[PDB]
Amino acid sequence: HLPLVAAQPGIWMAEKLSELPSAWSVAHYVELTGEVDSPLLARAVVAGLAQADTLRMRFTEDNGEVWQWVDDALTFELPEIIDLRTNIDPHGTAQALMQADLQQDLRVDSGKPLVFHQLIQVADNRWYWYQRYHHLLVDGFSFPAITRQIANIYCTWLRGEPTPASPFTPFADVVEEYQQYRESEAWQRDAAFWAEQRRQLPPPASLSPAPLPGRSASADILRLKLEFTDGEFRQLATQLSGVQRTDLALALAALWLGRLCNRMDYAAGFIFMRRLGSAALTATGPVLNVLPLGIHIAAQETLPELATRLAAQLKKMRRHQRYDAEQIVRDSGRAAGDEPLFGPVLNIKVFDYQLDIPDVQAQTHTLATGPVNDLELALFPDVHGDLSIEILANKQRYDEPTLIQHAERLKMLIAQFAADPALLCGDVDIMLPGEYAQLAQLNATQVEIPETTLSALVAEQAAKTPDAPALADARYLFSYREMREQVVALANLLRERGVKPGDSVAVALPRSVFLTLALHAIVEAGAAWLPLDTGYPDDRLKMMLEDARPSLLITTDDQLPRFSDVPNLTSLCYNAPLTPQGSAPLQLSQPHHTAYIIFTSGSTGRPKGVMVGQTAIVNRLLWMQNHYPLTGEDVVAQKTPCSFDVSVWEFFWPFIAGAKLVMAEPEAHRDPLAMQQFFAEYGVTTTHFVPSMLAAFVASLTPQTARQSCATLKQVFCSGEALPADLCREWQQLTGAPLHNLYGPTEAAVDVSWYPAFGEELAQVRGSSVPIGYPVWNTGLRILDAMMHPVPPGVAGDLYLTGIQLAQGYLGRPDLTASRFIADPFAPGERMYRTGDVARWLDNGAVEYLGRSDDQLKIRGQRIELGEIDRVMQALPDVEQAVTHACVINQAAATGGDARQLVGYLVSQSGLPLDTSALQAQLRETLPPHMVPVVLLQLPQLPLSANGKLDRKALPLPELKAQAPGRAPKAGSETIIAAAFSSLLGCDVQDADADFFALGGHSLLAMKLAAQLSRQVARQVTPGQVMVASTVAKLATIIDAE
Ligand SMILES: *P(=O)(O)OCC(C)(C)[C@@H](O)C(=O)NCCC(=O)NCCS[C@@H](CS(=O)(=O)NC[C@H]1O[C@@H](n2cnc3c(N)ncnc32)[C@H](O)[C@@H]1O)[C@@H](N)CO
Repeated sequence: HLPLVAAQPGIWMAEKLSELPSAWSVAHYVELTGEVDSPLLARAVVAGLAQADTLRMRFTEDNGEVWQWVDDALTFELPEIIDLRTNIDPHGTAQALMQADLQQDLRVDSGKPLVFHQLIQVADNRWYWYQRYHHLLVDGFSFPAITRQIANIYCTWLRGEPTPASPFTPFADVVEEYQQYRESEAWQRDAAFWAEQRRQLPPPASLSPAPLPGRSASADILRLKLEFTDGEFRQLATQLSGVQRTDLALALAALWLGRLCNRMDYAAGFIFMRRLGSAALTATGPVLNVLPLGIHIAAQETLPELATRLAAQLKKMRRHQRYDAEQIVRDSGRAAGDEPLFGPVLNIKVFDYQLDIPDVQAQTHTLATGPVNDLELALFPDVHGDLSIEILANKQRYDEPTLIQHAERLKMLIAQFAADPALLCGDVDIMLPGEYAQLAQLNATQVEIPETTLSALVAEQAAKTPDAPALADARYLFSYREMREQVVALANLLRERGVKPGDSVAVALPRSVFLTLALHAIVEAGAAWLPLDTGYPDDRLKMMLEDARPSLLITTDDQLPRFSDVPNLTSLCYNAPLTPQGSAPLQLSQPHHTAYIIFTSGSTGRPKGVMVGQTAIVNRLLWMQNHYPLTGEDVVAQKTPCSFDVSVWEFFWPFIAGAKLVMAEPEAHRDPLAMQQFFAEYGVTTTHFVPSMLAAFVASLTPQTARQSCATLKQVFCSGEALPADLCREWQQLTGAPLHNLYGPTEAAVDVSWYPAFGEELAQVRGSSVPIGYPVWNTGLRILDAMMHPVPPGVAGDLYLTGIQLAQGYLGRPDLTASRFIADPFAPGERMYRTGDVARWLDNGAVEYLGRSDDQLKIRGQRIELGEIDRVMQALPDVEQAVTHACVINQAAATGGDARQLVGYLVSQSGLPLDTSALQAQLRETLPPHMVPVVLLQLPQLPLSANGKLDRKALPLPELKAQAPGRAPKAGSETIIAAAFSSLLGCDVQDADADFFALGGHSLLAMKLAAQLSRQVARQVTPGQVMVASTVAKLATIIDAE
């Protein structure tokens, strides 16, 4: 007969998507104490339930439409009394009988009845009266009213008086109220208001770092209840007495949640009961609206200013409360399980209701309030000045003990405002005593080290072990003495061509023993080396050389025709040993010199060079040799490309300990089969992987091949991406070789924190990723909120780094240096590096990585600034706008590791169609290859959220079906290869010009392809050949070559 109204349409969609038996059935019991006429109260329950028209409501699926009608024909249960008294000993057997009622399938569709009562005690001078309703029939405001009426009927009968009349308005009058309201000018006014609220609304925020669930949250929750006995709230309200008590508790709760969210602007929910003023006041159905409230903490405001602007908005919201929140959702693009508009939910309405049966005490006890997806906070400031609260919390996102600590923080804020009502919102602190002390000991990493040099340490160790093998590759082997002879000769040669202390020397060499010699010789001259990836395009190397102004480029003879264009550069070809002339040190390098300059992607469109002090890298390497000692039975794998800071400890750490360093062949760092042959062939004990590569390498193994190639490993390090716990566990199962997690941006000296990723320590990680852990020597980790206060354990903050390991700064960019190397407010005169990483302290002191606060990404461990690509794309002709976006194009390629690929979105200035294939060709002239987007898509306009910012979630993925098919694949290699693409990409490939990377392949997936093709033909095909020949037709011609 009638449509679902008010809270029902929201409650309906919410259960359709729920995946639990009774997430939407409210239930509770009342604890009656004394003599009770149970058969009469049974009778009273029946008469009471008849007076609530909404309890006989029946529903039907009207081909999508949903309709309700009250069955005046339905007759009610008499409740069953249960004699469980002098039976089983516990009265928790009754609590089991109640808890068991809610494990049934009580959803509408189950066809079970939606209301249930029964009487239990069974007369132990006490009684448990149990009640459950589906939340489509009842608010938290009407079921205590229904109970009171059953108790009124009961009490009346005892007096010998006729059954009381119903106090209940028909719920139908409510339907008319909204059916008349939805067809009214106030609907158009209310829609317009909430649409402005959406444009201005801050994003959701939660104390849990995990993303907010839009569906299927548990109706079993934590239900904390806390009373504040300190009376500092009493002294607070009376010391202001302009705020309206409730307003004060709200503003405190807003400061408290903002501090736990690490947000100064966030969206929370607020509960309007919608009873007064409505025909619903006396109806029994659910009329209840949780509405979005935009919280804006202002650091410069006082606490009553916060209360005032909040109440102003709550007043304004109250005027428009009739607009169902559910309607706001579909007004926004979001629909059906999409991310919520707010996280926490604030509330003032009561926690219990009373019953006055004569000579009988009654106590309600709540069992199911309904699901809470995140966290909900009820505030009760009494007229007598005490304060109490009730926290409801998702059982998957929180636990009781930490919630108690946070609430004690809420007592601390109250105590702090009690002592200073003029206290600003920004000067308040939620650090418990002894928490700040505990973070002190964690940063107490002071280890006194003498002033020294790489060149010093290397020379000192070659004096100890002249004849121990030091440096080898396929073609050469050098003792520590023979090594120092070649270092000192090249360093003398470098001075003959002008390299002086303080200079830069750029290095563009293939991987051999001579790469290492070149670096040791440069530091020996007192210069700093600058590594060039010759895989970068010509135009980009010109930038780095023009910016760093190196005195000298060391290269090979066939590479310098690329550099004939650079003006005023001097080159040296180095690819064979020099006549020795002793091994004495030159003693030219000094602790304040720069040791090296590694460039990194920079937001402005132009890479920036990070300059690292000689002392900062000495600290890093002496610390490693204390924490993971090497002994010269060790063999270290030079596997990492020289343009990534990780290579530095590979180039230098073995030689300060006496161990051997062995060079891998070129391109072997990206071919997991080649690494297996490498490690076994040289008996490697020590090496490094990026987590994405560890994954590809694990995937290349079985236990037997693991025992054959990794048998010699003793120490493996991992860094540059979040290290997932389960990956470490697969590694432990294959090799038993200890594995360690290291963290650090280039702007400190390679790594500032460590953590064990094996053994007992790994067996304790309950999280998805391994902690980044603990500071190295002379290094501190600061985790600070947006106001640069320190954050307590468990709360997300911005990570800052301190100590001697900090970089000298950005090459030639004193503004960017000032931006990121900021003054440490906790150590005046000292700097502190702003990482851009978000992180939190775990309860054992270790730090957990959580994400970035900016547009920097680690695609497969390699650092990219989406801004760099954006600005380069916008410089292309007829490109007005350009947005780079990282995404997983093809879920079948997410075998493991980071599977993201870069996608450019372009809007043309002219509005004409753009030659995206030519534009992407052009980008390969400017950008390093891993920074060219694999797909460029042109859009008529960029998709925008309600606030006007970019809506990446609306950005269309690339189609796996090209609209312009090419030649079908020819018999032979092309047919094979097509098939292999299909095997790994998960779609049929019948196009010879299909692009492995455009179809969602990535370099880790290329490593699996190369192995598979190398089986399906006798000949080898390298993963590097899949990079170059991106397509079927190109990849075929490479293996058909005769
Ligand atoms: P395909 O051709 O697309 O890929 C093929 C392969 C995998 C072979 C290719 O991707 C490859 O050769 N990759 C090697 C990547 C690599 O070695 N990268 C440099 C190491 S990271 C560097 C610091 S950094 O500034 O570049 N970025 C630091 C930054 O990264 C995050 N981070 C580092 N360590 C972390 C841990 N342990 N957990 C969580 N996050 C971590 C942070 O965001 C940090 O600011 C080195 N200092 C790192 O050791």
